Amino acid sequence: NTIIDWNSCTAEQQRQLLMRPAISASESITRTVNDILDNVKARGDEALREYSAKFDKTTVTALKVSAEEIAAASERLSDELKQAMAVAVKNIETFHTAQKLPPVDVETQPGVRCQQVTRPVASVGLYIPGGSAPLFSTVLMLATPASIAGCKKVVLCSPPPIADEILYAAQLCGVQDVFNVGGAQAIAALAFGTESVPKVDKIFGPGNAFVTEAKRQVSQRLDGAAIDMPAGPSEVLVIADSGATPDFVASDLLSQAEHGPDSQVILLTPAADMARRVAEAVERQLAELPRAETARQALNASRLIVTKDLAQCVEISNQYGPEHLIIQTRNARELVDSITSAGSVFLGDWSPESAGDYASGTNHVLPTYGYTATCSSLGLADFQKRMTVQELSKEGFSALASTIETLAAAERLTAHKNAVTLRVNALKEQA
Amino acid sequence: NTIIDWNSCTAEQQRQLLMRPAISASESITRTVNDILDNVKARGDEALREYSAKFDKTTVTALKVSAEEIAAASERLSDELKQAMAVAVKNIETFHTAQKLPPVDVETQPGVRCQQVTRPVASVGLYIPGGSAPLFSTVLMLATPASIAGCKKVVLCSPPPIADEILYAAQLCGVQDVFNVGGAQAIAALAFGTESVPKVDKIFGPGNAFVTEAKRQVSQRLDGAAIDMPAGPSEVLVIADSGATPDFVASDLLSQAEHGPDSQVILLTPAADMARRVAEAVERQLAELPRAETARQALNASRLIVTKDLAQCVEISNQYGPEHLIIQTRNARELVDSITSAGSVFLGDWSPESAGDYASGTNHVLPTYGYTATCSSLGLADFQKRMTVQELSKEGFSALASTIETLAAAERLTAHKNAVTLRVNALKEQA
Repeated sequence: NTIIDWNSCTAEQQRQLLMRPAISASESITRTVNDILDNVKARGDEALREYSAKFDKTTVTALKVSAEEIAAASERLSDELKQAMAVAVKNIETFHTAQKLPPVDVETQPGVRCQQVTRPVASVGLYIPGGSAPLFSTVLMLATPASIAGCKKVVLCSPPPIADEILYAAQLCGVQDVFNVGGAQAIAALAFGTESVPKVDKIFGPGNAFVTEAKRQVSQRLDGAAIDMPAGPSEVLVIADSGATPDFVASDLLSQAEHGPDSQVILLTPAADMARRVAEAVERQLAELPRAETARQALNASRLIVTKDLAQCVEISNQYGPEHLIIQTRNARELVDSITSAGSVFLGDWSPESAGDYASGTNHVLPTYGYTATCSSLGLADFQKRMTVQELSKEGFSALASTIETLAAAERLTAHKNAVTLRVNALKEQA
Repeated sequence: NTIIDWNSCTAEQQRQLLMRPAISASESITRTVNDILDNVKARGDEALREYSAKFDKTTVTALKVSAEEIAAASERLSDELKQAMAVAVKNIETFHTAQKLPPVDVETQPGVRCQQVTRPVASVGLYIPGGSAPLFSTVLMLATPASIAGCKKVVLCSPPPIADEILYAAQLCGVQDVFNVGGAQAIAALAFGTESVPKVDKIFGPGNAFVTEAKRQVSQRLDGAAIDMPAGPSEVLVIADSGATPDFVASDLLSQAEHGPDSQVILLTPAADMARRVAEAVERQLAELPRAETARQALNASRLIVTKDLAQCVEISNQYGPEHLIIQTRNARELVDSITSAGSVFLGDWSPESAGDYASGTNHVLPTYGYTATCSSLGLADFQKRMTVQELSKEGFSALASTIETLAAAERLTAHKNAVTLRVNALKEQA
């Protein structure tokens, strides 16, 4: 609860206020993660079961959860929960289906036909964390687009025992195989494959430090697999004007704060009275949270910044590029065209972060830690690839032949040039 | 050494024929490059000039190429060459402009508006190698989509002295700044920024072992920059049936072979007679190449494979996922629907690889070394980001509230749930 007046700040203080946590990729975390990966690649299920005996100690037998276990889990859930997941899946499906790239098919010049088509990533592995609270919503976010893309194989790993909600979500979204393996070992299992877990082309979904280091390592190994995106501390940046409701602002700052102790929570507002009221609201609301140590920790790094005007709020946000940008201003919609970097944007007073995290239809797997500079929100595109196709007719080729010969010759690529000459001469003979 | 009959091979030999040689990198190069990157970030232009002094005959002075130097270079080029580059850029521009994503704007349910909009990557840097032969075509392939995407800053680095062709291509495509810096130092200057070189968000363009290692390193450093794609040996796979012309097939195999000594060159054909005729044509054409040493080297790893039929050719190619796929068969277009993995596909007798490398309009920067499994041909998308936006109206929020509360409660994310309750209660108070 200490308001920062942006324009009273020296230039240095301003730079420091927008910095992100320095990375602490423990050489021990990298060492442990590397031994885990090598071990899993070298010994498969044997190594997996060993880690099962140590960590979380659940003594796994069959890595694959059976259809019977999934059916039993599904029967235990309430109809209220099942129906809410269905609303969410429907909206997530609607939004992601609308992302299908329309056909690209054009003749750049007569007889020179260029196309861009799409093909699904053949095999994808989804990761879901464990813990006492089940993060089943991520299953909906990952499995739905994979399904829409037409991915042939879709599997999922989560630390055992896997919660009923996660099993039901997986079945609901067509996940084919669910495996009792978590952490770095799960990522290694998906990247290299084992006797039970298939080697997949791409791995999706965030996790703890070990999971993050694992996804990092396998993405760089030739014998590994591609990953959806780099990771880092999560972030929320709320822009609030004088007409905002302090409790609504506070509720979103706390929604982000409970995500993890390293979460970055930032408010930008042109009114000191708004910052003060939000600070008070945050304090009152925090007092009502039962599991609040995580949020309390994240709030230690929060910044409630008073700017001189809305223009400065936009300028600061664009420089930062927040994972989640929440615009609680009376002209939110009008500001969208000016936002140049953010993972997901929430507009107005009735678009809580919670709406996007669970059921509006947008994806909650987003770039953070500054990766918004070049990465996008997870979407259909991440489960597919663009393939180029071209066909030149005799006429098209003939019209472009001299141009190609000239360019190849200037680059001194003789074989490239001769590929054209051979064809030009064959066409002359047949004319 | 000559013709491989696929079905005569053992299952193990078949798997080996589709493998890619694996080579990573020497500790020596990794060290050398890490030191260059650290020195450039720490000491800027001073470090760049020190590097230049050690390698160039004449130490670099102005790091930025002047408008005058660019103008003098343009004046020396022939009208023929300038006209050829204009045709190429026009076609590249047409195909890439056709890749613009249409608007994604949908109400998943009444009052719940979700959109996906695009924003450009703000600053991009392009790297172009030097050498005796000017590889200026890559400038057209990179700078054109950057312009279409609306990237605010587009700069280029190339080892001095930079050939007139590269300078003209840069100016033609709107590159703002061109810098006299090459190798790993250039990659570091773009990734970190120096007094003269702007720090860019993403770096495009392939290069030698040092450039490749520098791109790998900066892509993994939080203080670095993103890169277009991982690198590796290039590849061509031609599927040819009995109606193909041996010299045309051979010309495309040699076009790829001259790209580099590590290029993978593969022919799949149902006809042993075709394979023999192609092998002979390759030998005869190779003899006419001025500087055939690189092509000869790549050809030692070539595989001319005879299959049972075209369906088997498709099965093999799909398992491999070639960078470039050339289909010289009667019904080439019909086979495309069954192709599941390939960077760029060329159809029929008049679609030489050279056409796509230079002027049909498709991009020649493509995934290889197996990255076709999840990566796409470079396109407009690589110069931009997808950003999602959502706005719920009072009505839309009210209709979705219970669903969000249910899901948040099930995940035990109390703040996420309270964010909803606070708004529901505010609305009741209002009416």
